[PDB]
Amino acid sequence: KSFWGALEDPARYLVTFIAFAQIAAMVAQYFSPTVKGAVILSLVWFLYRWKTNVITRMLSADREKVLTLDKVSSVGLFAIGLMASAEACGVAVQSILTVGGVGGVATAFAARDILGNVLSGLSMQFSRPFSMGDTIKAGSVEGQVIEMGLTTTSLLNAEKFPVLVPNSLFSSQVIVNKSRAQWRAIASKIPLQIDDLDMIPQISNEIKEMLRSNTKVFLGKEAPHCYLSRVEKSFAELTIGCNLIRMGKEELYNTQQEVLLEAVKIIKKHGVSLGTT
Amino acid sequence: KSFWGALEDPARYLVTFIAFAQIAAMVAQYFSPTVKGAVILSLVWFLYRWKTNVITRMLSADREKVLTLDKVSSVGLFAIGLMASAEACGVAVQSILTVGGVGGVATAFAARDILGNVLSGLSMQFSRPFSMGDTIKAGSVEGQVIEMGLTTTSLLNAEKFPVLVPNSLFSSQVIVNKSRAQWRAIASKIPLQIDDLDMIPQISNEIKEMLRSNTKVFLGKEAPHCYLSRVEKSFAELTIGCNLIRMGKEELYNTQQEVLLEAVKIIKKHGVSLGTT
Amino acid sequence: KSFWGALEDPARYLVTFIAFAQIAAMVAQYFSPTVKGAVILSLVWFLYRWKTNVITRMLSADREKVLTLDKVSSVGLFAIGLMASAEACGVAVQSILTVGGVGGVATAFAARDILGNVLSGLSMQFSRPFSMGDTIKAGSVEGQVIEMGLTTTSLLNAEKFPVLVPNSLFSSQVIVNKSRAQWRAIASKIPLQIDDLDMIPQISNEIKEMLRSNTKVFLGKEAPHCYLSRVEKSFAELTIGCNLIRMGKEELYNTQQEVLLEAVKIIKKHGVSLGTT
Amino acid sequence: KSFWGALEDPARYLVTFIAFAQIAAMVAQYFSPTVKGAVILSLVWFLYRWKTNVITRMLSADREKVLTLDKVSSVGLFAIGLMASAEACGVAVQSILTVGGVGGVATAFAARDILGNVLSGLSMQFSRPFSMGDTIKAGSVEGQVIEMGLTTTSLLNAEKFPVLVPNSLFSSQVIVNKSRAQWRAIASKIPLQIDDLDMIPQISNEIKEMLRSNTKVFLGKEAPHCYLSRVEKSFAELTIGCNLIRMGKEELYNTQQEVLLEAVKIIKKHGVSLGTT
Amino acid sequence: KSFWGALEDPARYLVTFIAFAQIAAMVAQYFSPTVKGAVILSLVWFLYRWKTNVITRMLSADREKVLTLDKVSSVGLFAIGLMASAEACGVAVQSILTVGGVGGVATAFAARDILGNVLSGLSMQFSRPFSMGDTIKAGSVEGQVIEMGLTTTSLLNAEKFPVLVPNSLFSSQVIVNKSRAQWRAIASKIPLQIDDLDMIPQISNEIKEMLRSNTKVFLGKEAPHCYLSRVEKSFAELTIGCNLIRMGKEELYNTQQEVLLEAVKIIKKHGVSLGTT
Amino acid sequence: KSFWGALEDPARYLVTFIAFAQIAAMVAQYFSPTVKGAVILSLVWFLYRWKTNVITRMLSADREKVLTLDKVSSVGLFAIGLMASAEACGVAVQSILTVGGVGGVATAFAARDILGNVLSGLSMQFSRPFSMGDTIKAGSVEGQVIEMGLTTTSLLNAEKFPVLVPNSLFSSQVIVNKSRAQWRAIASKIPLQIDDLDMIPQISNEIKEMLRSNTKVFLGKEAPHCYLSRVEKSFAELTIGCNLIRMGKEELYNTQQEVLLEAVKIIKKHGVSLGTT
Amino acid sequence: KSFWGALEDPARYLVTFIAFAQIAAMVAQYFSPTVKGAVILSLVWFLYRWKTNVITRMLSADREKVLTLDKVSSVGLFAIGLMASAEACGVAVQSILTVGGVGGVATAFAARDILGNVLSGLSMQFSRPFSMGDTIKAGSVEGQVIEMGLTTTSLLNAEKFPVLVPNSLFSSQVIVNKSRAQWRAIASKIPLQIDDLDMIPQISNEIKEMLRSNTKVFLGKEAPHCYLSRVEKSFAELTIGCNLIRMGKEELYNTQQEVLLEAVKIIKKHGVSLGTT
Repeated sequence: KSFWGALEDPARYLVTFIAFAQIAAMVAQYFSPTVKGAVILSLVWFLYRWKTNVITRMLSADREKVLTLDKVSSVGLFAIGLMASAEACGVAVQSILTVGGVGGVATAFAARDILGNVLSGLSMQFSRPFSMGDTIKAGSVEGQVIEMGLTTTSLLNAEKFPVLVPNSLFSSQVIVNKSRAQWRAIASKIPLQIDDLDMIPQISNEIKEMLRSNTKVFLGKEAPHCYLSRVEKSFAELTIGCNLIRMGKEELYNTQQEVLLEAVKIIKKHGVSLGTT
Repeated sequence: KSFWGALEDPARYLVTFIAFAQIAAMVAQYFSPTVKGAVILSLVWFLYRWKTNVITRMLSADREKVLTLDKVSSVGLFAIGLMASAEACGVAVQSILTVGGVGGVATAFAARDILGNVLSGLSMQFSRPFSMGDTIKAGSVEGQVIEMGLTTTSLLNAEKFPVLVPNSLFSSQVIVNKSRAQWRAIASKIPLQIDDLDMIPQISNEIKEMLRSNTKVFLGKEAPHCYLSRVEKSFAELTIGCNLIRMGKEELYNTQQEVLLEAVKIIKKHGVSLGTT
Repeated sequence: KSFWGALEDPARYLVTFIAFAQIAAMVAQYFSPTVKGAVILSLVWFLYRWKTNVITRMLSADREKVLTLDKVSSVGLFAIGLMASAEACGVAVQSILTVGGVGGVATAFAARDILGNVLSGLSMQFSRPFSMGDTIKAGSVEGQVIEMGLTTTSLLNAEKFPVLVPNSLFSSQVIVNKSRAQWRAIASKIPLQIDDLDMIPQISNEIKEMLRSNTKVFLGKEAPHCYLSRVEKSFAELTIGCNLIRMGKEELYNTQQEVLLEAVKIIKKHGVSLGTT
Repeated sequence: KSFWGALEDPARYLVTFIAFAQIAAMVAQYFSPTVKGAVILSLVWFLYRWKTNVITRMLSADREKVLTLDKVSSVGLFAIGLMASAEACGVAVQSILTVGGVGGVATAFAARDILGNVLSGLSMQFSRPFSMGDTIKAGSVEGQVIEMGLTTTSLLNAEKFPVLVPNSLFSSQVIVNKSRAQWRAIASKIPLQIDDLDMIPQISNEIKEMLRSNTKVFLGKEAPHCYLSRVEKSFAELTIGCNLIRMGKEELYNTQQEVLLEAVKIIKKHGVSLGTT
Repeated sequence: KSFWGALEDPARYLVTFIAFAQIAAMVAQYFSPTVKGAVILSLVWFLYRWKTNVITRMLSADREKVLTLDKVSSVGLFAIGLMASAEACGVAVQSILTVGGVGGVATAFAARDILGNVLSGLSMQFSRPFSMGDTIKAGSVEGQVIEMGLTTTSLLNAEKFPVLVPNSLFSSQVIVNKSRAQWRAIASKIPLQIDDLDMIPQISNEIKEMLRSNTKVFLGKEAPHCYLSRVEKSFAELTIGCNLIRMGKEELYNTQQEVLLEAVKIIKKHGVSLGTT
Repeated sequence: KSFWGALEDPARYLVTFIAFAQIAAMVAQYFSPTVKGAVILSLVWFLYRWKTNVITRMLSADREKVLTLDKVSSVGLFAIGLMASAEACGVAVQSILTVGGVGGVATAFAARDILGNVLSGLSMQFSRPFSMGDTIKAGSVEGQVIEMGLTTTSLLNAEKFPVLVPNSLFSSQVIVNKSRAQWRAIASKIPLQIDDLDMIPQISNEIKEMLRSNTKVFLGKEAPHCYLSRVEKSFAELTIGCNLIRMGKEELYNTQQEVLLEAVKIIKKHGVSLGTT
Repeated sequence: KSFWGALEDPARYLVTFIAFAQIAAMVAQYFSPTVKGAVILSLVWFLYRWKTNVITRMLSADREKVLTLDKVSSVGLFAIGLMASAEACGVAVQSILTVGGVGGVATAFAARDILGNVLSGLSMQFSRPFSMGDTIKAGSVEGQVIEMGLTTTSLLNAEKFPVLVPNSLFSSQVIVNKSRAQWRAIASKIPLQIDDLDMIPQISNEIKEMLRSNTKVFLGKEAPHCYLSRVEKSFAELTIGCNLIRMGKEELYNTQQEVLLEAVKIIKKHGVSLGTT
């Protein structure tokens, strides 16, 4: 019915048997082998009893999980029970133990991925690299964290599909956390159709001025830049860039578009025109 | 005929032999080695009997599977039977045990893929990453789940061919579940042939308005966007995007086409024309 | 001459020697070491006899295979015979056993590919992923199965060359079976030179109608689609697709060509013309 | 309450039990097995006591970390306690020890990544390859170091997102330290539309002169170069380059732009014009 | 001088020593250790004698191979001789045996490639994937087999250079045998400049007729095909293909050219012209 | 204070204890276990003393390195001290030894990279592949050697940044030494716009003559070449090349430019003009 | 001074000590442990003496190599000496042996590359794949062999830089030997601007005739070919090829240029002109 009975039946059987053997030998002397064999067989029987009542108990309340557990647990204890009494009796100890050992690391290397996922899940619960809702990018996958488990994490990628990442990928690869950034950084390239480069400096400086007198820019770490990155026949390329304050994602788009339009306005104000890549 | 006879013949032979040896020694004292050898040889014979009857029993009802099982099982017990009585007799114990051990992990590393498939099949029956009929994408393969087994899953890919994926690929790679998405997300790029960028803001805003007053859009998480992503000589590129409600797959196509046509309509309404990439 | 003599010579020699030793000790007491050494050396001699007669017997009936087997078997039993009597005599047991053990897993890791091929061949005879004549695609190779063995499969690829695939590639990679498909799926893209997109809907719908009133289409799972996938200056791209009934391979080509011609006919009927990618 | 009680309860119980057993045997002789079993069980109980009070003590002051530690520590000592008394009692020693050993290296190979991160963190604290604030580039990631830990380093990449690099990537890959450079090096390519190559030498030499009479160049290691790298129909390509003094990052941009403009000025002074790639 | 003397000197020394020790102990009792030490040292000396005589014998007839063999064999027996008498004497048995064991698998993993080549050479002599003169393609290499060895195969590639392929590449990769094909297969694509697609069917059918009334085609498995694979503005693409009978390599070229010219003739007969990709 | 005291305190304690035990047993006989336990515990205490004195001594003179060493050394000896007295006392020997062994190779495989770096550093100090100042190229990295250590080498790459290469990359990859070359080799391709190929031979020969009558060419190994590599409509491509004497890096550029200009001069002298790729 | 003294001091000390102990026990009986400890410590001292004398002897004649050897040898014998007397004394045998064993395979896997290089160097001295001066191509590297060692080979690549290839790359990759070819093979493609393909056969045949009546062609294996590989609007592509006799490298260039010019001559003789790819 419970653990109490599952113990008190084998315990009483074992005490009965050893008390029998004691007065079977006192009034040919293999008390130790028989007693050890009885102890081994009795608790093999006891955990069989305990296993059955446990997986009968939660079947008395996620169902195929329970018999998957039942069958896996039955195989496991069949294995150990066979090993243990083969060792208690003394018949073919090293042979059966060698078979069991090679089966064990067969299973132990075949299960390196499940174990990797579990151990990496624990390591992640220690050093939290992200939390629920953060937009992360792990190697090839990218999205919003929607579920954190022990063997897998669940993301929502750019097409708004739920992705399932095994947790052993967060220990061998870098993780980008797009939700902990304190300032953003934009950079673009504008092509110019220009032959009188004598006004590339002026334009450049003016654009930088525009980027410094613009709200939503961050002048704390790096200054806005706009330099000539390559030149060609009636062609030039300006590389613009700056840092922006911590903003949302529609405001980032609006700021990018606004900076681009103001830069093109400054460019066309000096009589220059855009080029063609 | 059954397990009963397959046990009662070797058991009676063994009891006969040990009872013979007892009065062969009472009225030179190697009772233990001979008794252990008899026990080992008798149950080697007993499982041979049990194996033969079991694979004769289901041959008396998927046939080449049965003798594949028969031959594999015969090799396995030949191996263990040889190890066990070489150990019971005492002749060349460590030599034969070392040979058997190196053969065992030869086989145990050669079989890492079959074991990986089986263990990953079990791990998947615990943490269900998909179910029958879901459209998944695992690494390089993509399709509808049509069969779930213990060592392989079966998909139906985009050309409507049945693919057979070994289950050890669902533990080391990410799984995209295209059937559990609750809202979709579309994004496109429209090129414009425009020289007066002074009307890029207006157009943009109007398009966003259109995307918000459109049924089948989802205004719960992110707002529709339409920003200028790059500019060029009489050329510009608008990046449009939005989220859509949970819809089928022909309605997704219809909505994409409709959004694209309405956007081009708004663009041409402002006197702008499409560009050429 | 046979197994009978190959056993009855060493067996009689061994019985003679042990009977000699018994009355050599009865009328200095190392009966066990000498008897075990005699047993080990006698059956080493017996399997040497058995090996020679077996590979002389099938040489008395695929010939270089036989002496390859002869030499490999001679090396193997030289190894085990050396290990076993070094252990029976008692001279340098652990040294020679360690040498033999490191040689054994040297050989056991060097032979991981042959063992992988054999074990995967067996695993495939259990879970049949294809049969003789099927057109499969395994990773990088594609063709018709023309031979199925235990360590290799033989295909006939697209240039009609016989390919030889090691069977360990069918356990780590996905297998596409192009001969078990129950319906096909075609998809194409048509470019249009169009400036009045006001007739992209009509055209689209008409094409879909054509794809539904066409025999050899399969309306069981997905409906035919034809949507606008991208637009450009006097340019548009229609993505067409449908499912087809289970048909041959020349009928698939004919149906593709027919669908394409009918679609272009519908397109040109509305005054539109094809574009240029 | 503390370590003192957690030791003095099991120590007094053990001393009581051994003193009982001594006069239980003096006035059947298995003093050693029972005493060793008592010692093993007593300190198993003692560290259980010590573990509970330690993880109750820092729960009496970063909380889910504490019970993660509690559960992991409970599993670990359950394992060792089971192994140790199975060995003290003598029941199924080698079987349980083999099970524990295969579980141990299952866990020891599954945890190769966490251990790699920790050991590489230590190795890095010995041979410091960078310090806080340096701009490094490790394999595929690049940014400013913002945090140095034992299992992970934290960078700030080019988009100003915090990246989390596992420390086992700094032992197998090269590390570029962009903050310890003592002089910079710029190089560019200018295309020329020229048919009279008789003035390619002159131009070249003049440009080099310009690069040597420019402040912010470093004439310590290599001389400025400007050579003809390939020629074509009315086309040529000059490859320019030089070293610059240790400067900031906006001054590097300004110097690049200035050198490029001066070079194009020299080129157009000789009646040559820029070409088109 | 020979094996006879190389045995009869150590054998007589050993018999002399054991006969001395017997009457040294009969008229302090460590007969077994000294006798085992003498046996070990004597045959260590005997194989040293045998090794020297053998590699002096074939030096008395490919010379640097002989002393490479001499030095390697001297190192090997120095190793085993040291292990064996350290074990015979009894001084530091487990220490020296552990050193020797870690050296052994250091060497046994360092030599995985040579062993792989040898074992794969044997596996190939069993399942012959090609023979001398066949034109094979193994992974990245392609050519005519000009030599088959035990650790390497020799090919003659397309530039007519001798390539040396390690035999461990024929067990992990697919092998294409271009000399066992029984029929060939050609396929080409012809672009058409056509606006009246109403004659794409006719042309197609006519071409197929041509491919069936052509000798050197194989109508046993698949029928000749010619279908429209994609269409464009005044552009179309016909995909032609057929099977050819088993022919040489200049006849294959001639047949390809002939089929192509006849197809273009049929195309231009219907007033169509070739297009431009 | 020093090693002398750190030894003479535990040595005197141990001698005192063994002298006590001797007359505690002479006037119950477990002299060996207690004496071995005392010896083990005493030198565990002695190296603890020695370790503390050593890492206190160099803290009395690169500081965080010292306590990193202190903590690592404390963990290591805690481990060995626990193993050694668990083995001396006799309580749970095999259990604790198995735990320690699986921890040991966990650490021994986790530290394969640090050990690889150290061993490869030693191997490099034996077979010197480069020296300080040489310009090497190892796999993906290239630059001037500026520091050679035991676990890492330091380079200065093309952008003049200090790179840090782990020394285990110089044992698995090829190393190009650009500072030990004794002659250089240049090669270029010139396109020609030519329709009368009847003067391709002449031009070619003339160019080769020019390359042989040029100082700074090396006529020791290979002769200068200039051949027609491919032809096209009013287009041809000459492939030129030669060897140059051992020269600097600005002289190499000057020689390349000079050879190119002289070749174009010869080409235009024959009425030919350059083509357009 | 030499090996004689380095042996005769420890040998005389050991004989003195054992002779002392014999009459210390004859007139408490631990002769075996003390004698074995003395033997172990004495030869530990003897090889220390021998090591110092040897690396002092070649320091009395490539110097940093000598102390690198000295320190490595001192560490190694410190290790073995510690293991051996810990085993001779009997204090913490299995603990120290386990530590030494895990250190040993840590070192034995960390040194897999050096051992791979050495073993592959030996394997190459057996099966010589090239010799000094041959032009080989191993995987990604190509050049003339200028030095052959035991752990590395030295090449001279196409830029005439000395490359250093680890010898473990010649056992896992294919080796192309460009110096053992007995005939060469050239192949080119000529584009034609042709609309009347009725003269593609004639031209083709004529070209083949030219290739057969040309000296320096090899008509032993394959015949010269020239076939139409693809056609297009006023465009065609002829694929030409043949085998050439064994010639140098400037004669190969001359023959290529000559064949190309003669082919273009034949082409233009038939009124055809070259096309434009």
